[PDB]
Amino acid sequence: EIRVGNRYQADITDLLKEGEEDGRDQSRLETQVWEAHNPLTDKQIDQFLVVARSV
Amino acid sequence: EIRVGNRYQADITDLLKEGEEDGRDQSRLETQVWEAHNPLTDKQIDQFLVVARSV
Repeated sequence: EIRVGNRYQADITDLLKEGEEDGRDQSRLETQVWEAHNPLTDKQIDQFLVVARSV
Repeated sequence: EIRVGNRYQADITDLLKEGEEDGRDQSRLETQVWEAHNPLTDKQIDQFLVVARSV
């Protein structure tokens, strides 16, 4: 059975004004581990992986 | 015994004039295999050698 009431539904978060800002610190939420747009080519990454393996 | 004569001594090569040039093609005489003034440091070369070994 699906229920209705304050103790079931979520309070809907109001859309921010064009002047209002969400106030969310992105470093507290994530930390990047691989950028997808690199100066490197597939070959070079592949090559590096071989090297990382050899070491 | 040490000998004297045309068949023993070398013909002495005359000193070149300030205008004269020796005319010697250096590529026919040598080909370089390691420059001693590199943008690299001992550490990096050492490191590369380890890598060359691992591969």
